[PDB]
Amino acid sequence: KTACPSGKKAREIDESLIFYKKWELEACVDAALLATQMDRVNAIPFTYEQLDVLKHKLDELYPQGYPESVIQHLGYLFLKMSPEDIRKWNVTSLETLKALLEVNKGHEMSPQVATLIDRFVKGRGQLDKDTLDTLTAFYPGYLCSLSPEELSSVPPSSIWAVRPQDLDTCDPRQLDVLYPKARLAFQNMNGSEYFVKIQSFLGGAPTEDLKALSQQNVSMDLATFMKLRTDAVLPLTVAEVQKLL
Ligand SMILES: *[C@@H]1O[C@H](CO)[C@@H](O)[C@H](O)[C@H]1NC(C)=O
Repeated sequence: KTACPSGKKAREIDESLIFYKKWELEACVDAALLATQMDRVNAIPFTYEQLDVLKHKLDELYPQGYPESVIQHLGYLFLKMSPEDIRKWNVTSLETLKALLEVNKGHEMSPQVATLIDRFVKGRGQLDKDTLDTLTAFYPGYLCSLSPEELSSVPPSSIWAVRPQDLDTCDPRQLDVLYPKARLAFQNMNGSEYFVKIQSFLGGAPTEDLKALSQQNVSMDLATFMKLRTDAVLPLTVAEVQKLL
């Protein structure tokens, strides 16, 4: 059954291929043709095994990792992707990254997705704001999942993207690294514009900065009061504490 049956030699990727058997797709469908017209696959209602064949073709064609040409239109092939394979990928455009993450909506960060992001960010060089926006959209609890030392490398610019709900899972050792960045990030912003944004990062704020906030008529919430460093609220006086209330 090596040869493709006469007449079934597919010149184009189309809906006819759903009728084909596993070996027929392995015989008839050329890999080079599939790679070019990979944008059609998500349209065609293929079966489980049929996709495995299409996936196998790409490995044969691209032993050294797929190009971004193909990656963009992977779709539900991404689900059947090996972790080592993704390490080869050189993804750059964020529109690529969105499409991949949109196949695993709702679910937890799969091994594949985890390996994709680490490779993505290495390629960029730094964790961008635009990067964070997309990551936090699909996976809110990302920043807290990063190890404290990795957060040190994170530029102050990216803190714009972070939201109050994103830091819920963060332990205080992470907030100690994020606070000075947030402080550098939200600079030149006088008044309540300072306060409203820093609310969250106060969880890792020294005592010297708490005395500064007291005298600027902030009127801090009492919910925020509770989420402060126990060690770094000892030098601060009750007089100073009263000015935050
Ligand atoms: C990624 O880029 C490196 C350096 O240009 C190259 O050696 C490698 O083959 C690329 N990986 C891909 C796109 O398969």
